[PDB]
This record gives sequence, structure tokens and C-alpha cells, in this order.
Amino acid sequence: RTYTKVQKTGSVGRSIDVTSFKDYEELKSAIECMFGLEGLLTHPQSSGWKLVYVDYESDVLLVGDDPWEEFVGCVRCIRILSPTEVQQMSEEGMKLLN
Amino acid sequence: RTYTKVQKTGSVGRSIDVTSFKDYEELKSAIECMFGLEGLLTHPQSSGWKLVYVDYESDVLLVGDDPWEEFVGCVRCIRILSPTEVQQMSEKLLNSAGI
Repeated sequence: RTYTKVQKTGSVGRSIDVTSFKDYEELKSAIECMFGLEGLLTHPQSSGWKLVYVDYESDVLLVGDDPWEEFVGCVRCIRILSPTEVQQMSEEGMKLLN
Repeated sequence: RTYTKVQKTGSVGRSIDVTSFKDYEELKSAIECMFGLEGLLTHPQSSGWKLVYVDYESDVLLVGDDPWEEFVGCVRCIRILSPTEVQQMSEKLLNSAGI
């Protein structure tokens, strides 16, 4: 498997060549157009939506933080989290702790 | 690997350039903003929140004891520990290996 999975709960998932996009602006925009989320993954100051990824160590990390070259190497799969899923994640951490 | 992971249970992880900070006060403030914990890791006495890290030798250690220069090259990842997670760390493997 050369292609990376892009998933959104309730949508049919997709597979992309992350490396073919050469930056996060290009990546994020393409993903927003694919799932009909125009402006939501490219505005952290207004939107509660997160574009996350699972890496080689199975860690859920936010897309954007790392140098692109590192990212392209670590990335195992991508997921779009809605403001609701982010709170569902928080509550599941509380379930884990209790 | 060049940036350091910052993690919190029930939260989406992050990655920071540890070197882009002059001191621990700066490191702690950035992490607090990123995870919405303003004043929890800086004043720990009244919070119980611990900012831990994993060094090159795979050891879990409290962030802030070592000279900043030393820390910078030893850190592998940072983890934010909530007061509950702290209590849970004591709990069972010693009784497993013993028996």
C-alpha cells in the first residue's frame, strides 16, 4: 500500500498519494473539496474541525505541525474530525481513565 | 524525526520544535496554549498536573529538573499528565513479575 487513506465518519473514504501534493495548503484544500468541507480544515481560529493523522507509532497527531518531508514519511492514514468527534475523543479518554 | 510530540490522553497530539524555545517557562506556556491548560503546568503545586517527558534512554522524567541545554538534546517526547493519570501510574506489574 503506497496510498494513504482519508476518512470522515458517515462518508465513503478515499486514498491519496500524499507526496503528490507538495505542501499542507494543497493537501488540506484537496481534502476539503473531496468531502465538501470548504474552509473548515483551513481556518483554526473559526472552525472546530480537525484534520488529523495516525503515524508509524500509532499516534493521532494534527496535520500541519511537522516539516512536510518528515510528515510524508510518518503518515499512515488521515482522518477528518468534526467538533462533535473531538469531544467524543475527550470523553473516551475519560472512559479509559475510569 | 526533528520535532518533539506533545501528548494528552483524549486529545489530538502535537509536534513542537523544542529548540525554538529559550527556556522551560516558554516551553510550558506554548504547551498550555496548544491544549488549553493556561496556568496548569506553570504553577503545579495548586494544579497536580505534571508535564513529563521520555528521554533517549526510554526513561519517564519530570520536565524542568535538568539544565535546558541538556534537556533539549535528551527529550524524545513530552506528555501532559492529568491528576487522575498520575494516581493510575502506581497501579500491579511488580506483583505479576513477583508471582
